[PDB]
Amino acid sequence: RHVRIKNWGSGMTFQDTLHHKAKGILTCRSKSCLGSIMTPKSLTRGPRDKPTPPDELLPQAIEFVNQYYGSFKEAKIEEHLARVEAVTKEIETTGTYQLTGDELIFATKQAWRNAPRCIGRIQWSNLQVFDARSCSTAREMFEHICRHVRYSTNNGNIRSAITVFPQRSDGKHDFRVWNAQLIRYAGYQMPDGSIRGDPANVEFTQLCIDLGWKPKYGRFDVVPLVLQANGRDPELFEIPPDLVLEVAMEHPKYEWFRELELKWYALPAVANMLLEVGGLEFPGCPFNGWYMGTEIGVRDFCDVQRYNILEEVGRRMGLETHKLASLWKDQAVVEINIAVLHSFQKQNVTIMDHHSAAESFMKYMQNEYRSRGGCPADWIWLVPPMSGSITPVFHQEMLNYVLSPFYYYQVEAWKTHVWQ
Amino acid sequence: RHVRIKNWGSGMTFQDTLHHKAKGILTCRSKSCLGSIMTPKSLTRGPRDKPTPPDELLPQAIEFVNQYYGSFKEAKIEEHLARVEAVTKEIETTGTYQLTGDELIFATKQAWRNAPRCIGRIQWSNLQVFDARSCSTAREMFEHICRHVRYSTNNGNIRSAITVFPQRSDGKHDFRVWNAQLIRYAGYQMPDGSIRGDPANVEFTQLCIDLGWKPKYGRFDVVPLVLQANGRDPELFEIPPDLVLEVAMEHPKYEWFRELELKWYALPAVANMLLEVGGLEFPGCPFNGWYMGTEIGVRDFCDVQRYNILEEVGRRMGLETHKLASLWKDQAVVEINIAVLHSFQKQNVTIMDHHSAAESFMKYMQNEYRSRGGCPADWIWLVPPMSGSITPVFHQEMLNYVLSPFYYYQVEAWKTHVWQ
Ligand code: HEM
Ligand code: HEM
Ligand SMILES: C[C@H](O)[C@H](O)[C@H]1CNc2nc(N)[nH]c(=O)c2N1
Ligand SMILES: C[C@H](O)[C@H](O)[C@H]1CNc2nc(N)[nH]c(=O)c2N1
Ligand SMILES: NC(=[NH2+])NCCC[C@H](N)C(=O)O
Ligand SMILES: NC(=[NH2+])NCCC[C@H](N)C(=O)O
Ligand SMILES: [Zn+2]
Repeated sequence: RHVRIKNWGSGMTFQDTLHHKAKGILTCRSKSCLGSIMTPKSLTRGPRDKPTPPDELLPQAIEFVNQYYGSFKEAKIEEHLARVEAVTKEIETTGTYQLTGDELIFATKQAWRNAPRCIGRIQWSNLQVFDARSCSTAREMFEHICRHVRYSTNNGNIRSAITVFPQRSDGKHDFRVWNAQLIRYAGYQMPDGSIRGDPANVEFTQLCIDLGWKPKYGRFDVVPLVLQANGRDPELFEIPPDLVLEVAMEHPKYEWFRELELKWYALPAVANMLLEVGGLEFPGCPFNGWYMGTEIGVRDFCDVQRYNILEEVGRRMGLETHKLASLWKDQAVVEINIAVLHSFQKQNVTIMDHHSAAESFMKYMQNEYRSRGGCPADWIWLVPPMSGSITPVFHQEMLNYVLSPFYYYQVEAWKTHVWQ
Repeated sequence: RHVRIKNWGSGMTFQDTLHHKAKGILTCRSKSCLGSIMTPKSLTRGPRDKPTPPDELLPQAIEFVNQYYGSFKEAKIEEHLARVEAVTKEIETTGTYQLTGDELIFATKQAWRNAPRCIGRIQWSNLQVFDARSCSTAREMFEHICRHVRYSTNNGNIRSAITVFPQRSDGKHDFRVWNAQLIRYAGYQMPDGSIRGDPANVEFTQLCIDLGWKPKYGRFDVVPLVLQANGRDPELFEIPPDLVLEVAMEHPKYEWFRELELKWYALPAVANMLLEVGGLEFPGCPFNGWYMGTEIGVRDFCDVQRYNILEEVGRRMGLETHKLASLWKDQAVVEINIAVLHSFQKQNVTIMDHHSAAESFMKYMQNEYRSRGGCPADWIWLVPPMSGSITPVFHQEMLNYVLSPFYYYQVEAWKTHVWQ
């Protein structure tokens, strides 16, 4: 079946066939399309109370092994059979199986390549995998994480990496990081009702306070690492401030921008997602890349539910903040995003503008169809939050579907935890 | 059954129940979502060569009548019941029916209310209907269209209106305007490969030329109205220039913008669409509203597949047109959109900025849920192509579905029509 995909900007046409190997878990039906649901149950992998029944695990395990060995330009016929045989045994004798070191590396990279919402996928093959499946205590998790942070930060020359903690066995012995990101700022609900800091982390900040963390009521306070070792209650750890690289915001023209006293961290490390590989689940697998300007400038800074600094900037710029039609909102957002890119560049830290990112993704998408004839793509997430149609991804028709390996969301640990 | 959708910017939630009455025709499967396809077959409504079977039409006819009488605040028990039998009898005898003049008024306004891609639906219950089902000749159609244009243009103060041509019967006697829009610039393919004018009209203009139209090889050449009556062959008609209101483009601060010598028509009138009312189809039904700034500024002017003035303006502003990270494209887009709004305000022509548009639609969507417990919406088309996340529609989760009445696309006439 050849579902024809077309790019109305360049006339480029694609034939998607890969969508057949997809897992039919999406909620979209013939009567209604719900592609705009942010965090659907379909892309979520809930917690369990008992291991995956060997009956549904086996076919998935083999399916993965086939894909792994099939990825080789060569033909390893023997090793392939030996492994598929070895795994089948392990599942029938232990109820689960372990991935080899190389299979894990292929798994993580392939899952990235399968992330329909990631726009930096042109780098899918360039990832540093840290094996921490041997981990056993929260204290060790902290050390593994600091290793990751020290690496990926790399004195400003950010580089992608991922740390894989021991897979899910019972579902009662989960190894996971509660924090949405390794590095994130605190959010505090102030007495006057307003929120000081990042609104997105108000709830998680409370959890940190309940666990003992002392609030500092600042706008950019780095939240402590809330780590969980095999089902045990989580323990707090403070990322040494030396490892947290930040960039102070400033404009190449508006010297008053410094007055806003803004800043942001350099490392975007999502930490609460789950890696699914041939039936196995890794609830603890923090990964990172480098930032795309708009993520901070448009979203983190101008969302009403985030720092919301838009009006303050429009006023400082002396724009008509009352006449909407003045397009004051659009100028402000642009100057803010310039401040971001500028600041990261003046401080020798890796950042990527949304134009360069988009053009690189087109190159990537093309490679996908030429190689494996398919590319899972969520238009709603790939198109930048500012100047949408000015980028080629806006003009690209795309199919969104779930494959395997894959990075699923999770129900934030605390909401389902069984405290002791 | 309730499907919950939330707006992450305001926190507000809605419970959609209206999606149950949707016609299951969307191509989104459980395995893959194709909501990013521009003009899918599901939203298209092809040609016929055999009338709609009365067997098949009766349900749809009754359904509309009930929906019609259901709109009234009172109760018209008597007239309702009478109309139901009158229609049943009429379809039984003739094999089709004729909606009353007032029903046509309701249908057009309702189909607008049911257009999931229109962001200006807040104006739904405000439309001027021109009943032209009595029409019989191409010449007549032209006379009707000229009425619509004069009425809607209203010397600057734009007004919404729709002109309904005779309903399809055999499917061999269609009455329709082949033009994508009433007023639209031509596009020529110059001898050096390049394109002069609007690229999106190359094929259409070529047709006009084939039909004896003299290419004026200019940039903003208003292409002739290609009308079709009773399924005959189309006849050319040049819309009287005095009726075509244009707006000269100029910036409030950039004196040199005038030198760009740009302009655009004030009347956005989609002609090539099909209105479906209770099983009946009208291949001819031009409609219009007023422009939203971004349609001209972001799309028509900046698209690579359109006028593509982006680089010219950038160089004109003296921006680093070679360093993407300078965000010159974004600054250029903003000023171009500021020029569009300014030009219209100056010439006293009606236009709406995407910010006022989105905030008005936010109110419309809330009312729809209060009213019918639903509001079909295509996120991908509703979020402005500029500063997406700065508008509330960006943060609004939504369901997209086909109701009735509705405005469907069609297969471009020349692409199917059999020439006499
Ligand atoms: C090379 C740098 C990278 C860039 C520039 C990039 C950029 C992006 C962007 C712009 C998003 C949207 C996030 C949001 O709007 O909240 C995204 C999402 C995502 N990316 Fe990447 N990415 C990079 C690296 C990675 C890596 C290394 C992985 C995984 C191994 C990855 C996995 C994903 C996933 C799964 C999402 C979805 C996050 C969510 O749903 O909240 N990305 N990426
Ligand atoms: C009050 C003024 C109106 C505004 C501000 C408005 C605005 C819009 C916008 C921005 C679009 C997208 C245009 C594009 O990207 O091609 C649109 C689409 C649409 N509007 Fe409205 N609209 C208005 C009136 C109308 C009227 C009067 C009708 C019908 C009677 C209507 C029916 C639709 C439909 C069917 C679409 C889809 C067009 C397509 O798919 O090509 N709109 N409208
Ligand atoms: C409602 C809608 O799904 C939601 O606002 C989405 C839109 N697109 C997005 N795209 C990205 N990259 N990130 C987001 O958080 C969102 N939010
Ligand atoms: C590929 C994608 O569907 C296409 O570029 C869409 C995106 N959103 C749009 N939205 C509007 N209003 N109009 C368009 O023409 C488009 N183009
Ligand atoms: N490029 C990335 N790795 N992005 C990961 C998500 C970062 C998130 N959007 C933030 O603003 O903090
Ligand atoms: N506001 C409207 N009625 N828009 C209808 C579509 C007009 C089309 N987007 C154009 O730029 O020509
Ligand atoms: Zn869908």
